[PDB]
Amino acid sequence: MHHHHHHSTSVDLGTENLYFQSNAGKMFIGGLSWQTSPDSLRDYFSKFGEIRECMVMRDPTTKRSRGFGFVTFADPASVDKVLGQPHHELDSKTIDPKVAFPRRAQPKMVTRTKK
Repeated sequence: MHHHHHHSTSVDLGTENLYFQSNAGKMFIGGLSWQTSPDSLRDYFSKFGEIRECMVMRDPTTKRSRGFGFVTFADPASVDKVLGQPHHELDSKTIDPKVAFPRRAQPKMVTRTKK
């Protein structure tokens, strides 16, 4: 009665869009350096706790970094340890490592006073 559709022309990978359970637990590392690599971040942060995965935003056009990334800690205790420690130095400069924040809903009424 019902038929399933399949795609034949696929260029991008399909291993991320299936998982929806694991989302929270990541840390957004800001102000990284030009030398800081996802491996460097994993190597540096692995020193505070255990990391599951690391990611640094780069451009395939220039291969240059934007100065921000994330780190996925495999321990809830490491997030606690990092949360208490606000100061983080990398390449002799202070960067902005913080835990992800959720989105909020919208209230009622916008325009109350009409002319």
